[PDB]
Amino acid sequence: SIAIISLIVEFDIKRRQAETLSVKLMHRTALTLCEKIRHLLVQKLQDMT
RNA sequence: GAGACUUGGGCAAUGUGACUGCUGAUCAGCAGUCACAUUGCCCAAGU
Repeated sequence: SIAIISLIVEFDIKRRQAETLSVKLMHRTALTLCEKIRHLLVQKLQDMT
């Protein structure tokens, strides 16, 4: 969970500094899937929590 | 001697007025110097 949180900011900064529209979109998809992975992880953590 | 009057040498201040000089800080413009950040490229290694 902590590593995926770090990946959130890494993808955020790479998307912010990216220029090509294709690269922008690819970074956005990577960040979205990073959020989904985080959500599955934390939802599994919290139902047990 | 008593004195009045004037220029002096001044001693004082109560005013009041104006002049001159300097320091410091702030801002703006310009010039230059320190470090730091970002996107790259390439190389050196070790397993």
